[PDB]
Amino acid sequence: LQMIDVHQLKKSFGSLEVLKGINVHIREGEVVVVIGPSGSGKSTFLRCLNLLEDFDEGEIIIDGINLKAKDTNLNKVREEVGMVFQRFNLFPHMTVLNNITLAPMKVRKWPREKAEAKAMELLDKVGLKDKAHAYPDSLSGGQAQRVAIARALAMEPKIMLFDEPTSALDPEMVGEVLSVMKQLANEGMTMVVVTHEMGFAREVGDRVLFMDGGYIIEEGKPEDLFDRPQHERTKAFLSKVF
Amino acid sequence: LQMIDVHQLKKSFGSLEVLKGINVHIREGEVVVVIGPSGSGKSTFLRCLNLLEDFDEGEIIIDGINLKAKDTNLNKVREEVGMVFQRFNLFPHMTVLNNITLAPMKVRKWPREKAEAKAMELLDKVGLKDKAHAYPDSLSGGQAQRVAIARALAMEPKIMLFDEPTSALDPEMVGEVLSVMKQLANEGMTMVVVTHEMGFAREVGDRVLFMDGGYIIEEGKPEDLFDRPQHERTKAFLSKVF
Ligand SMILES: Nc1ncnc2c1ncn2[C@@H]1O[C@H](COP(=O)(O)OP(=O)(O)NP(=O)(O)O)[C@@H](O)[C@H]1O
Ligand SMILES: Nc1ncnc2c1ncn2[C@@H]1O[C@H](COP(=O)(O)OP(=O)(O)NP(=O)(O)O)[C@@H](O)[C@H]1O
Ligand SMILES: [Mg+2]
Ligand SMILES: [Mg+2]
Repeated sequence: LQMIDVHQLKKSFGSLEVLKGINVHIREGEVVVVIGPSGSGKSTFLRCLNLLEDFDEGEIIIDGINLKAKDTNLNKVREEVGMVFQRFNLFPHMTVLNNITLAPMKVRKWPREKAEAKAMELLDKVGLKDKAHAYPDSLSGGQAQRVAIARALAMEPKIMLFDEPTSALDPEMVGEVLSVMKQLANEGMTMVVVTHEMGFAREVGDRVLFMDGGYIIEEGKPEDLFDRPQHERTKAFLSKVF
Repeated sequence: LQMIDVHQLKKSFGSLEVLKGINVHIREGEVVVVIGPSGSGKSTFLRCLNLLEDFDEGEIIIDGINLKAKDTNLNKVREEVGMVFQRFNLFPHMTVLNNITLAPMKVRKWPREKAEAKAMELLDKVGLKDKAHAYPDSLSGGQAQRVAIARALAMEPKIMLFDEPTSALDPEMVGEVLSVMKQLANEGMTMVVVTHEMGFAREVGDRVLFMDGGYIIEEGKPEDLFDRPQHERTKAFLSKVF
């Protein structure tokens, strides 16, 4: 019933315990925003959610399937969780269209015509249908990140992870990437977004999770955490950024 | 006697002819710079060399292998031709190190220990040994492009293709990238470089090809084509990049 469930998740990289046991339970259709200083383990957490990194202690069950359960097919899981990174979301050697159908064809064995019918719909939905036969290098940062999203949505995931999707964009390119995301939030997509775009969080986020030094130090509805933070660390952090 | 041999090379997309027949003969250890306005067919040309695109008429023989030859094995030409793009040169879900070892292991079938060796070297060779375990999102454009080179070098290519490797970099970061390319040239690497960074060409380019609308309008040593261009078009292009 809970789309994403994490119990005392712990993760260490050598002599450094990056995650020190965190608890996260995200309901289906819930949009969760994660914030916090560099090195607080935000990326590591996301990488564990879509089986890109392995964890030490605690357990992660997404959509009711324990990632450590002996039977569970780790690929069905990966297939249902999509991810958009800060950069490097596309293959520069193929067209926008081909970037999008690559996985649906290889992983889902969809015939080309089917994959493309689906790819063009998505592309048309982020306003870049006319970029189908272009290469990534010809796209602005704003168009590329939209293509990146369309590409992840092509696998029709149940979950969508975003690791600083607009962070590396020129300020004017931010808006277009954020509106596509809010629409995703509007259609009930379960979402976890690592971002420091306040506006997006206030208007679309259900909860904000403040991470600092391996722990989720505070959480709450966006309004409450931003305007009336209860923990001294949240305050210090907030005052230093945005 | 010939690393790259291209004859009457013609490429068309639908009813539009992008490469109207070009002839290029590059010898091992040579460095050719390609310049020209948007749509000249520069990228299409590089892609034809790296088996990333197929072609209509004419012929192409890499390191003595005719790509249209029924016999000859293409995918061994692929391993021999490296290529750095303007952007998206890295996998975001992987560590730098892993970005570099991936292909060697997967393609050449190298053992992990071996691959990771070749990787750490190329890394230190580009000034990024301390970042072998970091993720791409943490690299600056310049660092990212350098890792990109290491990643293509790991495969031990006989040829290196560059498509505007510094075009999307802030001015401060172009320098560090051109440098790695300069070294590669001095080490006798057959190179084809699409770049509007005129200095680099004059500094290590044996020849410069000015491309305009499907044809190679003019060419010659850097100093010549740049200081005294014979064609009105070359003269006109250079003026806008003055
Ligand atoms: N192989 C590794 N993978 C991920 N993290 C690592 C690794 N090795 C060391 N670390 C450390 O793990 C800690 C947390 O990393 P991370 O999850 O990327 O923090 P972060 O919040 O995403 N940083 P930023 O992305 O700058 O906010 C950092 O100190 C990393 O240096
Ligand atoms: N499917 C396709 N793949 C690649 N190119 C295509 C395709 N369809 C049409 N084209 C056209 O191929 C022509 C040449 O492109 P290209 O080789 O990238 O020129 P260019 O010099 O690299 N452009 P720029 O990189 O802006 O200088 C362009 O007009 C493209 O629109
Ligand atoms: Mg991060
Ligand atoms: Mg190009």
